[PDB]
Amino acid sequence: DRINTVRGPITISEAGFTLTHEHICGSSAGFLRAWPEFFGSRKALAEKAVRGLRRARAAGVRTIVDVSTFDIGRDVSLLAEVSRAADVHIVAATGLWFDPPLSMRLRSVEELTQFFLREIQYGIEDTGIRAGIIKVATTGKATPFQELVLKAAARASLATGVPVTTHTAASQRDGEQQAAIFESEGLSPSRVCIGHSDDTDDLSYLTALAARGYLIGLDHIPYSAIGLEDNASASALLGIRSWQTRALLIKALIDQGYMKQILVSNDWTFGFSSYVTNIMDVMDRVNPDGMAFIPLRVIPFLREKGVPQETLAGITVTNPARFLSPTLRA
Amino acid sequence: DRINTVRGPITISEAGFTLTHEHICGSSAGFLRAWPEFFGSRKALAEKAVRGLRRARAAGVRTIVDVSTFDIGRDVSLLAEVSRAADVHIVAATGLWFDPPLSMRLRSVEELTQFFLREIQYGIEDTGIRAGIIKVATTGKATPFQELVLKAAARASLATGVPVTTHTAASQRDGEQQAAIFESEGLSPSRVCIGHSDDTDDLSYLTALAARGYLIGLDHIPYSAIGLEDNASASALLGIRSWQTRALLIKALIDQGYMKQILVSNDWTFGFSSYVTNIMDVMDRVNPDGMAFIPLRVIPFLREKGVPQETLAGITVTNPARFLSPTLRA
Ligand SMILES: [Zn+2]
Ligand SMILES: [Zn+2]
Ligand SMILES: [Zn+2]
Ligand SMILES: [Zn+2]
Repeated sequence: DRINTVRGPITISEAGFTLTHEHICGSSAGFLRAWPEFFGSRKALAEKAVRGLRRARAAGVRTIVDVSTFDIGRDVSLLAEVSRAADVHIVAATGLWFDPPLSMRLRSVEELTQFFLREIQYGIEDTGIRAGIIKVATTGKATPFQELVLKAAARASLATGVPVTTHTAASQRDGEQQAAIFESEGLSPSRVCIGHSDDTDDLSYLTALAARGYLIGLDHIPYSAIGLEDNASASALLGIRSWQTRALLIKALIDQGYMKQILVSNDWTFGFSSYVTNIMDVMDRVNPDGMAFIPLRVIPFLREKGVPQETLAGITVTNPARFLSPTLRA
Repeated sequence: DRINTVRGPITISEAGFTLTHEHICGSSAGFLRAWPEFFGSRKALAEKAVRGLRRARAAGVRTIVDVSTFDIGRDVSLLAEVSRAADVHIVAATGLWFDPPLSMRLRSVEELTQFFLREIQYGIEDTGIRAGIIKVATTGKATPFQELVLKAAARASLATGVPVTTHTAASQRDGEQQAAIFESEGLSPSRVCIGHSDDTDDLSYLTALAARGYLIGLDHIPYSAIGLEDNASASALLGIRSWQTRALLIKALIDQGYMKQILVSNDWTFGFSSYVTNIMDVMDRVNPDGMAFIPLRVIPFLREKGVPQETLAGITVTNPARFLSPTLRA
C-alpha cells in the first residue's frame, strides 16, 4: 500500500523517479551528535545535503531511499530536515550494516526481529518516523551474526511487507548465499534487492538471480578511481572499472530481458565519517554531479547506446514503486 | 579549584565521598535512544537509577564518576536527570573504550585529541555538560588504535588537567604498558588511575605501579560468581574470587604504605546492554546493595580487619578529590 517516508506515507503515484540506494550521511551511531565539527558543522552538512538534493531534484529525482541503518549513523531528524528543505521524498531504513556495536552484536535473532519491527511499525527513536526498507550486509561468506541479521530482516519483511536491500561483495557472489538464507525463511525474492551488483562483471550470476525474481541493485555506477589509481584508499572504495563499464551492465540486463528486475542508484552521500577523513571530497572530485549522476550522465549514455526512454522510465519510476509499496509478493 | 559535573562546576568540599568508577548505563552509542525498550523503557531505567543513587546517598555517597564514554553509550542527558532527582553529583567522561565504531577507529591521534578536548573544554553533544575525566581501555597489549587513544588521552589531560582512568585486563598486567605509553607522552602518574586492578592477586604488580605514583583502581570489589560458577557468562564477567579477597587488597596496599594511591569503587550500573541480555538482573542478584556496597559492606569489613575509619575516609573522600581536581601534577 503506502510507502513510509520521513515526512509521512506517500502513494505510489507520488514517488516518481526514485534512487533506491543513497545516503544523506555515512557515519556511525551517535557520531554526528557527538562530533559535528568533523563535518565542519551540522549546519554545513545540512546545507550541503540540501544543495545536492535540490541538484538531483532539478535533474528529475523525486524520491531517494536512504539505506543508512542504525550503525551507519542514520539521523532521521537530519533526513526529515533536508527532505523538507529540498522537497525530495526520503525513505528511511532499518536493519544492520557491518559496524554493529556490542549491544547489537550480542542480540538473538528474535531480539533483532523485534528491533527492526519497532523501527518499521512504531518509529525510529522518539521521532515517529517509520522505516520503509530494511538494509543488511555481507562481505563474503556471512558471519554468524550476519546470518542472524539476514534472518531477522526476512522475518520483519514477512510481518510488514517492507522490502529488504543488501550490501554484497558482488565479485564473490554473496547474493547467492543471501538469497539462499532469505528463501530458507520463506521470503519472496520480489521483496529483495541484491545491491552493489554492478561491482561484478559476472552476468550469469546477475541474470540467474534476476530470473529467480530478485531485484538487482546497480547502485555503484559513478564509483571509479580512474585518474587517481595510486590513491589506495579511494581505489579500494571505488574500484578501477569505469562508470561506463558499470552502466553497460544495465544495458546487458535490459538486453537479456530483465528490465523489470533492475534498480539503479549512485550510492552517494553528503557526509562520510566511517573511512579516511576527506573521502567525501575525493568522491565529489570524482563525481561532481553527486546524486544527479544517474539522470544526467547514465540515462543519456544509455539512450545513446539505443535504450528507449520508456525502458529507462520503467527502471527509474515503475520498478522502485513496485519494490517499495508494501506486500509479501510483488 | 572546581570539578565539572553534569550539573556544572562543584568544589572539592562538595564532592565528598566519591565512587570513582561507576556507570548509570553500560550500553553502546545511540542504543538507549534507538531501543529504549531493551531496558523496559527509558522511564524504568531512570527510575531504577534514581532509586539506586538515593540508596547510595543514604549510605554516605555524595558523588559518582560515570566513566561511560561515547562507545559505552553515555547519555549525559540521562545522567543529568538522575543526578537531579537523586541529589548525587555525577562526573561525566570523555575518552574511548574498547568498542569504538568506524568513525572513531579511523581517526588519527590529532583528531582524537580534538574530540576529547571538545568534550572537556566545550561540552558533550549540544548539552554544555563538560567531562571531568578521560576513560581509556586495553585488553592485553594495546592495538594500534588503542595506542592512539592512550596518547590522545594523555595529550588532552596535559592540556586541561583532567585525569585519565583506565580499563585493564589486570591478569595480563596491562597497567605496565599503559603507564609506559603515558610516560612516553610526559603524563604525570598522579593524573592516572589504573583500573580493574583488584582483578589480580599479584600484589607486586600493584605495589610497583603505586610506587611509581599511579592511582590504583580497586573498582571490582562486589564482582563474584561464587554460587553461580556454572553460569559461564557471569563467571567470565565476574570471576570466581570473593568480594572479601578483592577487598583485602585495599588493606594490603594500606599496609605497604600506599593508602594515598588507592581508589575504590563498585563498577556498578543500572542498565547493561553490551553483554548477555539479562546480565543486569544476575548482577543485582549477586550484589543487592548495588553502589551502596562500598559504604555499607566494604568499609565496615575493613574496619573489622583493623583499618582506621580515618584511613578509609582518606581513600573515599580525600584521594578522589586530589585525583579529580584539575592539575598537571597532584
Ligand atoms: Zn554498501
Ligand atoms: Zn550504501
Ligand atoms: Zn571496564
Ligand atoms: Zn566500568
